[PDB]
Amino acid sequence: KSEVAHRFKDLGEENFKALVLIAFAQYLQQCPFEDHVKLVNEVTEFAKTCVADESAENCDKSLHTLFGDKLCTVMADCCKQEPERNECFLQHKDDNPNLPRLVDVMCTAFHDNEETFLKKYLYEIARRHPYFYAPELLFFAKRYKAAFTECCQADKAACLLPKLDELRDEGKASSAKQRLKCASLQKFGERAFKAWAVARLSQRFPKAEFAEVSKLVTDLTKVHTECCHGDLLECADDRADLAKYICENQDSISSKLKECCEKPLLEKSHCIAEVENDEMDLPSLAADFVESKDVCKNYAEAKDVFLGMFLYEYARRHPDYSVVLLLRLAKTYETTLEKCCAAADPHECYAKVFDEFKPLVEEPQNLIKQNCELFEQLGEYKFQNALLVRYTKKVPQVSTPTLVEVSRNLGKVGSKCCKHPEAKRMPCAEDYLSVVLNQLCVLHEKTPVSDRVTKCCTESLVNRRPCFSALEVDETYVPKEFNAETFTFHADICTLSEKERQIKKQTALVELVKHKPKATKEQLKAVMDDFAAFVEKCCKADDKETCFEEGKKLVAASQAA
Repeated sequence: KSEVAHRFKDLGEENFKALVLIAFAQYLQQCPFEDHVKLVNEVTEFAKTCVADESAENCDKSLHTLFGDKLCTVMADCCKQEPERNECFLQHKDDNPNLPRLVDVMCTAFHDNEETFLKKYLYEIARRHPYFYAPELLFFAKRYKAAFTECCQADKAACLLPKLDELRDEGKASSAKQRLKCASLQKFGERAFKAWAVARLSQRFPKAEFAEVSKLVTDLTKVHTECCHGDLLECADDRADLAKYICENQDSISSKLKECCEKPLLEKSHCIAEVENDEMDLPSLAADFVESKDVCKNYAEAKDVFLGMFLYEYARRHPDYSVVLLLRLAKTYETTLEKCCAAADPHECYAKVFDEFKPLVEEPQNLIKQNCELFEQLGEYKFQNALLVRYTKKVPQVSTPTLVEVSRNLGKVGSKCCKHPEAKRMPCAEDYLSVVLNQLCVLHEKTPVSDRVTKCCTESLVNRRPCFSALEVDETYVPKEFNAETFTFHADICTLSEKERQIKKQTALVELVKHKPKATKEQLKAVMDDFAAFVEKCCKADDKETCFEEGKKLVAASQAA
C-alpha cells in the first residue's frame, strides 16, 4: 500500500523532491517558481507520514490523485476525475512556451544559496522542456553544482564557461533525443519504440543473445513510458533497477561496461547510456531470413518475434548503419514478406529482398557524403545558411523562428558527425537528423500551418527523413510581402555577440526566401552578403542608429535580385 512511500524509500528524499519539482514544472509551466517549491514541501511532508506508516489517511491514494489534487489547489478545465484529469494535464504540455530568459557575478547567487540556485535551474529547464528526461536532469543538476564547486572561487570566467558550454550543449541534445522517444511512444505506439530499442541495443551489445536484448528492451520501454506519461518517480526507480540489473549480468550482455558500474548511481546509468558499442564470424543472414523455404510459415507463426529476430540479427552486425536505416530495412523486409508470401511462388519472390535493400542503404550514404562535402566547402555558418534556404523552400509556411532553430541544429549535426570515421558517421548524422526533424514536427504540431509538414511528420516514423528529403520547393506557396514585424533592424544588433548577430542575419534570410521561394540560384548569395555588409557598415558608423536610411535602400537593391 501507499506508492508514495514506496518511491520515497527507494529513491531517498533528495531525489524525491527534485523529481516532484520537475513534475509540477512540466505540468504547469506558467506558474512562478516559489509557488512550486511550496507544493513540493507539502507533498514531501505528506510522504514522510506514509514512510512512517503506510496505512495513514490518504497514503493508499494514487500518485496521480496526490499530484493532481494539489496541482489544482492553486487549465482549471482539467481539474474532471482521475482516469481523465491526468490526461488533460498531459495534452496541455507546451513544447514552445511563451518564456524568454534562457555573468560570472551571477556566481554570487550560487554562493548566497547553493540549494535554491540549483532547484531554480531545475525549474527553468523543466518548464521550457516539458519532456526532459527527469532522471537525466538530476544528472545535469549534479554536474551543474559540480562545475560551480570548482571555478567560482583566480580567473572564474575561465574555468566555469568551458564547462558551462559543454553541459548546456549536452542539455539541448538530451531534451531533443528524449522528445523523440516520447513522440514515438505517444504518436506512433509502443511497437515503434520497442523496435527502435531492439536495434539500438543489438548494435550496442551484439554479443548478448536475443533473450537478454529482448529482456532489456521490455524494461527500457516501461522506463520511458512512465517518464513521458509524467510518472517520474516510478521512472527514476525503474531506471535504477535496470542500471543495476546490468553489471550483475555483464558478461551475458557485453564486456565493456565494467568501468561504468563502479561509478555512483546517477553517473553509472548515464555511463551505460553513453557506452560505445561492444566488439562486433556469424552465419549468413540470408540463410534464415531470405533463402530458407520456411520464411513465410515462421513469419506467420510468430510475426513480431520473427521481425524482432531479424532486426536483432541485422543490427548486431551493422553498427555502421544508422538505427533509422535498420528500422527502414526491417519495414521493407516486413512489407516484402507480406506481399510475396501471399503470391504464387513466394521463395523466388522474397529471395530478391537483399537487392531492394541495396538502394535503401546507398541513399543515406550518398546523402551524408554530399552534405558533408557541402559542409567542408562552406563551414558551419554558411552551411547553416545553405540549409536555411533549403528548408524554407520545402516548407515556407513554417514559422521563421522554427525554421531558424531547425536549420541551425542541422548545421550542428554536420559539424559534429562529418569529422567522424565512416564506420560511425552515418549513425551520427542520420539518427541526429531524425532527432532534429522530430523537433520541427513537434514545434509545427503546436500550430500546424503546412500540410506538407503534417504529412511527412505523420506518414511513418522510419520514412520521416526520406519524406522531407523528397521535398524541394512548395509550388503552392504565395510569396510573403515585407512588413514592419518582418524587416526592421536598428543599431541594437551591434551590441550583440557574434552568435546572436548571426542568428539575426539568419532570421532575415528566412524572410528573404519567404519573399520569393523560387529566386534561389546564388541570387540569394548576393542578397545575403548585401545584408551582411549593411550590418557591418552601420555598426561601425558615426551616427545615431540613423544608418540602419540604408534599410529601405539596399532592400530595394535586393528586390532588384
